[PDB]
Amino acid sequence: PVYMVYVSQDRLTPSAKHAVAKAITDAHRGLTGAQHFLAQVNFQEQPAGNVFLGGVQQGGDTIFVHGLHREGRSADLKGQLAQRIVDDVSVAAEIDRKHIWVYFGEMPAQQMVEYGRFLPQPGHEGEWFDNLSSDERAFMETNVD
Amino acid sequence: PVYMVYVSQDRLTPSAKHAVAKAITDAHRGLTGAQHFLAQVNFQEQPAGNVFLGGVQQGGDTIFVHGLHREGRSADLKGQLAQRIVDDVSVAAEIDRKHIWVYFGEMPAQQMVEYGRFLPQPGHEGEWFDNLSSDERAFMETNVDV
Amino acid sequence: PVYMVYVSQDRLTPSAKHAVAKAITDAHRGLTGAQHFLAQVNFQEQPAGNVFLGGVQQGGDTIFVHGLHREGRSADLKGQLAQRIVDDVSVAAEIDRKHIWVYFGEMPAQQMVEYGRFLPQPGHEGEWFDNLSSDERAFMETNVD
Repeated sequence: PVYMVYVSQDRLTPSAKHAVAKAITDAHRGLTGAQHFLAQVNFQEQPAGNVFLGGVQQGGDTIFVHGLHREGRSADLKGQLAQRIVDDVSVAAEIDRKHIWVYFGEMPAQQMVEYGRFLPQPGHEGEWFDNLSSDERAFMETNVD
Repeated sequence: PVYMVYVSQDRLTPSAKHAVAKAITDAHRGLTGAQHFLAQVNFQEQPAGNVFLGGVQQGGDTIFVHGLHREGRSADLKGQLAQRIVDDVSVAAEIDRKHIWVYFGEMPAQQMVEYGRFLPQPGHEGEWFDNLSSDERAFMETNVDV
Repeated sequence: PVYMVYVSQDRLTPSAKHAVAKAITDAHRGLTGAQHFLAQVNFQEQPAGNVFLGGVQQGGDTIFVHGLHREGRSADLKGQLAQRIVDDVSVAAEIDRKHIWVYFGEMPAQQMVEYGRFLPQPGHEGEWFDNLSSDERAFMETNVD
């Protein structure tokens, strides 16, 4: 998965940012089973007053999570994972839940490419990880906090 | 809905952004009936020159509207709302129509969240609002323009 | 197509950005037959450290390509196109494959407007072009390289 996480400029300190990433990443790991280093969190900072709700300019507290996942998982699982993101971001970022929107879009795994390679289908990530070369495993191996 | 709006830096003043954010929101409200406040308009500004069309760098007039919706609305409707976004953003950003691109994406309501809560289908806008805690109902209230 | 390209700030020199947009656009015109001027490359630049893999802050080397297409193409063509984008962006921007992510999301053309007009079905680019006003025809023909 890639998680586009839109936030106001400077709303998240580096460590705040770190904690929101580890919050999402862990939630995805805990729920899907996918290994950490497949979970990308991409922060998109914009200056305050760029978001608008019902046509009302907003300060700097809004958080929009756009998760892009592989097709394959159930409605129930995705709502658990969306709910856990609303809750664990709320805490990691010290922002009210009322401030957090979370959308999940899905695409066939076979039109999705990470570390230069097409993803496997959900739940069969491990045999996938194993048929990668030495250098590719090493690189992804590093990306586990 | 969340309308992501990709614009070149300084192409829209604060007041330009309002008129755009109000044009999109009014189009969505009027055409869907979904209550005003549910629509977020989110500007992503980049330096001018970060947009290429067929490999040619552009100035700062290009606007891309990515619209992220619940599934359930007909194609004829989605066509209307995209055409009216194109016209109403054009007026409001003082920008020619050829410069405006508009994609709509659809996800199930069950995997979309707003104001920390899980959205309903387009056919449940008013009853959903009524199973909300009064503090949420009053917070969303403040998010309706004028 | 719109291709959203999420790069760390200043990693692509202007010259690189140009090469990276030319290559994606050449890839998409080669494999799908759509005319050049139909392909947008939208570069999104964030400060390095905004990208997290497995919850680990990254340097400025990650490239996430998010392509937005018509529905219409086969899983086979789309993996060709994705794979050609990885290899070509690699060369163009001088970045190992391991750093490149590519997601293809698709939508019905009837909710898809470029240059102020709804796009046709993939492969009907010819007659749709042969129905645009002379000014529109002239305008788009400007954006080909």
